[PDB]
Amino acid sequence: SETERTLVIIKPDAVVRGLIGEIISRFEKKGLKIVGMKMIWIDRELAEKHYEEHREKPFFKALIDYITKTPVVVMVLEGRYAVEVVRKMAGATDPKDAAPGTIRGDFGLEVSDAICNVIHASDSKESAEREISLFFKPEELFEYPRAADWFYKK
Amino acid sequence: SETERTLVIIKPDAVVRGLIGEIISRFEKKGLKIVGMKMIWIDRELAEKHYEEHREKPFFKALIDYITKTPVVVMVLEGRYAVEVVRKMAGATDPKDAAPGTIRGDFGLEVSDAICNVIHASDSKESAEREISLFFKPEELFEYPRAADWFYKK
Amino acid sequence: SETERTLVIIKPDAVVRGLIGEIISRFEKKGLKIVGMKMIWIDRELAEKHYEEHREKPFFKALIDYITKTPVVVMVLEGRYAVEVVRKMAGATDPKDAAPGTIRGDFGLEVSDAICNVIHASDSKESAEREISLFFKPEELFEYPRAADWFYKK
Amino acid sequence: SETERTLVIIKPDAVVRGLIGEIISRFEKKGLKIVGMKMIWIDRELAEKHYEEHREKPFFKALIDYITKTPVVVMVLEGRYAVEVVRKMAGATDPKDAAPGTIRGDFGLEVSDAICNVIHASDSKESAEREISLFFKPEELFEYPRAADWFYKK
Amino acid sequence: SETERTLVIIKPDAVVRGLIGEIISRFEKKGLKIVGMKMIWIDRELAEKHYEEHREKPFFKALIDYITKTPVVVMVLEGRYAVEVVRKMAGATDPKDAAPGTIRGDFGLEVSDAICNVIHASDSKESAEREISLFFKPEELFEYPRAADWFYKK
Amino acid sequence: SETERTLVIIKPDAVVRGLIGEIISRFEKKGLKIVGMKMIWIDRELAEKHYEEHREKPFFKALIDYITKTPVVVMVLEGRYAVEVVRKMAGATDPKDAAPGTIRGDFGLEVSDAICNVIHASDSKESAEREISLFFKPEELFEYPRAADWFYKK
Ligand SMILES: Nc1ncnc2c1ncn2[C@@H]1O[C@H](COP(=O)(O)O)[C@@H](O)[C@H]1O
Ligand SMILES: Nc1ncnc2c1ncn2[C@@H]1O[C@H](COP(=O)(O)O)[C@@H](O)[C@H]1O
Ligand SMILES: Nc1ncnc2c1ncn2[C@@H]1O[C@H](COP(=O)(O)O)[C@@H](O)[C@H]1O
Ligand SMILES: Nc1ncnc2c1ncn2[C@@H]1O[C@H](COP(=O)(O)O)[C@@H](O)[C@H]1O
Ligand SMILES: Nc1ncnc2c1ncn2[C@@H]1O[C@H](COP(=O)(O)O)[C@@H](O)[C@H]1O
Ligand SMILES: Nc1ncnc2c1ncn2[C@@H]1O[C@H](COP(=O)(O)O)[C@@H](O)[C@H]1O
Ligand SMILES: [Cl-]
Ligand SMILES: [Cl-]
Ligand SMILES: [Cl-]
Ligand SMILES: [Cl-]
Ligand SMILES: [Cl-]
Ligand SMILES: [Cl-]
Repeated sequence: SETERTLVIIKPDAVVRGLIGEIISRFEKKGLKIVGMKMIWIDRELAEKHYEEHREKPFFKALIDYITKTPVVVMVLEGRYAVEVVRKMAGATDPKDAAPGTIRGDFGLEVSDAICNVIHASDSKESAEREISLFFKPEELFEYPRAADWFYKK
Repeated sequence: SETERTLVIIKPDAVVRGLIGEIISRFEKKGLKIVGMKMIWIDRELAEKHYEEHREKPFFKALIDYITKTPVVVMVLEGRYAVEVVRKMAGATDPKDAAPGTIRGDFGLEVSDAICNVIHASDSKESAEREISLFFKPEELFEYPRAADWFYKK
Repeated sequence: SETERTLVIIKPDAVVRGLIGEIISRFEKKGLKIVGMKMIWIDRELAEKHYEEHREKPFFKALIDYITKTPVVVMVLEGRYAVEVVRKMAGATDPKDAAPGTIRGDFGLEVSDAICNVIHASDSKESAEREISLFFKPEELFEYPRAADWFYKK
Repeated sequence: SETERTLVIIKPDAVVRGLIGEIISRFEKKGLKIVGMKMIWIDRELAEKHYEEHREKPFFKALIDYITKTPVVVMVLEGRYAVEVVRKMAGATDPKDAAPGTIRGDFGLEVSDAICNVIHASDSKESAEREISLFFKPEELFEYPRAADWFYKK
Repeated sequence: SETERTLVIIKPDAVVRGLIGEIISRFEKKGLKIVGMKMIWIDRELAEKHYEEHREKPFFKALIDYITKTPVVVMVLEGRYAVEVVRKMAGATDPKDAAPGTIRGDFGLEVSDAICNVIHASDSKESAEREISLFFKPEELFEYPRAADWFYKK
Repeated sequence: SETERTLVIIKPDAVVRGLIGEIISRFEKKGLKIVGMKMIWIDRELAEKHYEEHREKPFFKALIDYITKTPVVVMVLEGRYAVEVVRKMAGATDPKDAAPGTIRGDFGLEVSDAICNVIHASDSKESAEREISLFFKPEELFEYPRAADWFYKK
């Protein structure tokens, strides 16, 4: 199947700036389905598991400080090629390089000790599966119809 | 303190229509703070507890069918006189009577066996406290700063 | 049935100002269905038939000049109590008196010899039936499903 | 002259999802002029004439089923280099590959047996002339001033 | 003439929250013309002159502290019955009482020692003339055409 | 420091079309800070100083006629790598070539004797310093906190 699930984290900078709704709307308007979502305040150990691949990189600690600064909204988006699509929608890692039209391109720019970039998006299907399991239990993910689902029945 | 918390449920009709983000944005833009939020699928037992006061009213069964139709997003909003303010933003119970500019006035109209009206908003501080405790555990509610909080320091 | 059809004319001032899309979106977002629509350039004869009830009123000539100034978009909206709902969304006849949130309240203000007010909305089911028949042939009106129609199945 | 006319079809997926207004607004905001527009329900024979160049391609029938699934809105846009400009605004054929900011990039993703992609846009001046004639009679196209036309007088 | 000019001050809370553009857009969309505008940082002397009528009221000191907290944007709007129209668009003095759809109703809520309410709007033609002369020199106010001005030629 | 200041001119075509607010909002939403702004009607000599680098180019006079056609809004934006960022946000010089998502890509297209392109953005730090000094005195530029500034403290 082409339908995939990916993890998105609306980071502290977006939450603090009141951009939760605007970000979610971009995904809904694209046709992506929110199958799981919740506001949580990530603890350092959970944050380090999420970013375990960067544990030896210079920006690691600053990244942990940043992602755990305030509560965030973690959500699982489902849809055709969702992983690559959401990555495209997010834009370049550093918002200053992100193209206008992308989430980081339109909303991000300023940085702290960390490169604040509005949201996190799984980089691959493998990472998505791992990340989703880190933040969500199966009972927190749902299968339900969005309004236009019937239109695409093959 | 004038600051209070109220419960909002983004109902199945809003979730199915992809209006989660637009609704959240209206609250964020107003200055209200999201201190708790999660997508859940309410079962009949939980639904009947939430609407226990209407247990004997005619529209009860249809109301339970409606609120449990698909997952919903339950969220807690915090702010100055949040309870009455959110009710004002919501608009008339039946969307056809809701004024343009309100959530129900701009997004609602069509009904099923139930009067589908986009969101639920606690009708009082007493109801808010009861409803918040019904859907959220204390650890799921947070105290953190929104960008402009410092501006209002009294 | 509570479902009805009403006629809306996006007037010359709205067409010239590039507000066709924004007006249509307000109706779509409300849940109303566009069952007919076309851009036409009304001539004096057709205009006088549409406004036949004002044939003797003072503002008649200026009203005809206004509605025939440039092409307009005539459209038929279908929905629960569509006639009164659309009138409510339109706002006060003179835009200066229209409430913020309404179409006239948000988009209208300036006037010519005529009280330019962005759109026309049938004032009753009787007027709607007459107006729809004046601008549309039966084959130009359609019955089809909007995405969320299934949700409201009674 | 650099002024051209191109044909746009707001496809069934966009109509069903209630995106007619949002799409039209993008063209109006760009400065393009709507010189013709109407909601019609395309018949199979007309659809096959429109897509005659793909009659021998594997996806042909699915394309006909898709474009005739529900009514659509056909419109003619006029403006400087309108053909190439509207094509750029539409984005990649498959919405998953379309850049954020484009119509397909922001609104499309899910597919049926056909690659549902929100709108159709003439691919060349030659195709535009042919397509416009297929859906519109000369009496349905208009020459009138948009608000800012005077500003660009050379 | 029904045309008049009124003074609007986009207050510190709106500037700090990044709402300058959204506020200006509401006036532009209504059809009002910006004939003067500038970002300035009001000192106590200028602030007290502007609010001279409240010199003896209880909230005076806090009001001066508020309006001089950060730079503001002062602007002059011109249009049909602009004074009362802008007051209508602004909404109730205390944002919690302001109706959804109005500027204060959609953007304001939280308060400091002062009733932060997003913008200031002249309360009468007499006040407008005084306020405009206080903040602007004649050479900073312009007479020019907005795109659709020609449409309203009487 | 990475923080820079750049000059933006909302050109006559944007002012006439009522796009001042929408343009400003894009900068505010990106996180850029407006440290100076005012509506002025540029005189030919000032315009020629601003565009002194093009004095010998064929389109020079038409450019002067265009930039001095009606009042404009000049503003100084401050932020991380502001010069290159604002240039990216503006898009290609000729709006027809500008990517959807950029200011010129979304709002520009039509041209007069001059290539009307909505806004001007300094092309380099050197040009920015020179251009800012041409339109602003030091007393017209301010240092103040935007809501989220504290979040990025390093
Ligand atoms: N230099 C950096 N500073 C702060 N965070 C970073 C930096 N580089 C990468 N990150 C974080 O790691 C994520 C993935 O980066 P990458 O795997 O290189 O695409 C980025 O989206 C940020 O969340
Ligand atoms: N008359 C009614 N008919 C159907 N549903 C209703 C009615 N009144 C209230 N409800 C439902 O119960 C909710 C709360 O009503 P209330 O107790 O008046 O605040 C409404 O938002 C609807 O979801
Ligand atoms: N007093 C008036 N002055 C000028 N035009 C009017 C007036 N009343 C109504 N109209 C025009 O006639 C339309 C329908 O009016 P009504 O019959 O009151 O629904 C209004 O939307 C205007 O286009
Ligand atoms: N694989 C496909 N499935 C469904 N429709 C397609 C497909 N390929 C092309 N189309 C349709 O044909 C149009 C033109 O495609 P093309 O000429 O290759 O740019 C597309 O915009 C669709 O409307
Ligand atoms: N009761 C009040 N408490 C605090 N501030 C007020 C009050 N009334 C008015 N103000 C401030 O003075 C401004 C003008 O008030 P007004 O004279 O009623 O038009 C209001 O917009 C507030 O900025
Ligand atoms: N052909 C042209 N016609 C009108 N204005 C132009 C033209 N070329 C350049 N300009 C103006 O000069 C600015 C800078 O152009 P450039 O330095 O080539 O990037 C453009 O953004 C316009 O403001
Ligand atoms: Cl990018
Ligand atoms: Cl209401
Ligand atoms: Cl009204
Ligand atoms: Cl693309
Ligand atoms: Cl109000
Ligand atoms: Cl570009």
